[PDB]
Amino acid sequence: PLKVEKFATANRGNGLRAVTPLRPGELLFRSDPLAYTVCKGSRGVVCDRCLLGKEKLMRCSQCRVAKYCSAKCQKKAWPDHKRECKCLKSCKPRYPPDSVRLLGRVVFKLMDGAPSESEKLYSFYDLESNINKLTEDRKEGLRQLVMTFQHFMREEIQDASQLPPAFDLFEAFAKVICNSFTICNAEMQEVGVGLYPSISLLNHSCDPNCSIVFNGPHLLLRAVRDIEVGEELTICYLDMLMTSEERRKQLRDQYCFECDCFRCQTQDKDADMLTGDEQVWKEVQESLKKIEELKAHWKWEQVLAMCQAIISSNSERLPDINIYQLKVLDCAMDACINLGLLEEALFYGTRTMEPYRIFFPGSHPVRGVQVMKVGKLQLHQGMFPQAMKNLRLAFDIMRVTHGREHSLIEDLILLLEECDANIRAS
Ligand SMILES: O=C(Nc1ccccc1)OC[C@H](CN1CCCCC1)OC(=O)Nc1ccccc1
Ligand SMILES: C[S@@+](CC[C@H](N)C(=O)[O-])C[C@H]1O[C@@H](n2cnc3c(N)ncnc32)[C@H](O)[C@@H]1O
Ligand SMILES: [Zn+2]
Ligand SMILES: [Zn+2]
Ligand SMILES: [Zn+2]
Repeated sequence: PLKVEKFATANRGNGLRAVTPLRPGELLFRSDPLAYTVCKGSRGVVCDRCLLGKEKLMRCSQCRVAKYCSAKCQKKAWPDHKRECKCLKSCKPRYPPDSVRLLGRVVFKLMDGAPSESEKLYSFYDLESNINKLTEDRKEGLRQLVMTFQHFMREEIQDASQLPPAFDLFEAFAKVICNSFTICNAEMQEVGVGLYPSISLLNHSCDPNCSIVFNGPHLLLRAVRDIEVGEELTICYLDMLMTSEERRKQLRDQYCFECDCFRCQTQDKDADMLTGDEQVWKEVQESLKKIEELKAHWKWEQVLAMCQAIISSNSERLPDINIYQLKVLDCAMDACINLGLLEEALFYGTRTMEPYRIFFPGSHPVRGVQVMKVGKLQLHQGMFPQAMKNLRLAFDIMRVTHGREHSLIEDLILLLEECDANIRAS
């Protein structure tokens, strides 16, 4: 018996609503992807199957593009990699955009695979394409993706008989644009992209009542507020550290809608997000383009050097609640963690704590993980009472956002048991 059901909304297409009253932390749906792939920057850094980094990955001998953490993942990935391997090999120096590799896997799954549990509530066939709202600029880009797909896939797909019935590649890429999910690892680093068609029933809110979290490629959907029978379920499609004008642009460009929520009507939090000298934060926003590019490719030493030049600039500095300053602090913390610079990581991480409390209200998995990183940093440096407070705070958030079905709770319970034994050892 499901706790959620598809319905037709008044003005935003299909959606999902509660069948029964829901409480914070309640598991609503869980799903493997219909199709997924590793992202550009993480290719060769994380396992194509389980999306975990190992220090040394094994490559597929035939294409030498797919890489794996273990014989177990390489062998289990083979049915879903079989046909793309052909194409990646044939096009050896060329690597396709992520969306093209993704759609390749969609087609092979729908052609060769049994009906997917991911499509239980709503199928790839059903997905919104927004084709009557696409701008001419967007259509041109989709036509290029179609031609890229035809080129990449030519070893395996030559005619329409190798696509699902009446499959239209232009429409399929239109669906991919507004229905792709960014898969994050346990540390909330972007590592993959996937389609989860039942989860695509959820409409957007800038102040949502549900949240998704990833455990490898597996997706958990949880309530993060009380929800009444019949109430629409929403998730936030967007990074929380964005102004209403930034959200407007992305929701128009990627999802073809105008957001009517209270936060957009009132520019909620915009003023605080943009405090400090605007010439300084325009420069930092510009620099973040390279910093985030370096981060997506796991280039931690280069990330840290660019962030230090901002955080400890000789020139004017920004308040930590400024969102571009805050993003730099977060990138610097993660770089220090992965570089083993744990004292410097704690300094940057502690500074993000109050801004994260403000900008991630209620129960948000990004804040839960950030607090857990800070508590873990405090535990490794012997600050047991403060670590214990932050690890317990992380648990209060992540019991709602992650839940017992997510492996990171088990890891957090271990830090709580450990840190607690130390306080009681006095
Ligand atoms: O601890 C976690 N994850 C994790 C941690 C917190 C929240 C959410 C997730 O996994 C192990 C992974 C191993 N990592 C070591 C660096 C090189 C790459 C592999 O990173 C870490 O030790 N982190 C870490 C260490 C100290 C303080 C805070 C975080
Ligand atoms: C992931 S799908 C959500 C389900 C979609 N309504 C459907 O019928 O399949 C994303 C699309 O839903 C619509 N949508 C999502 N949130 C919306 C919102 N808050 N207001 C208006 N339309 C929204 C837009 O068409 C968007 O491109
Ligand atoms: Zn693996
Ligand atoms: Zn291969
Ligand atoms: Zn909004």
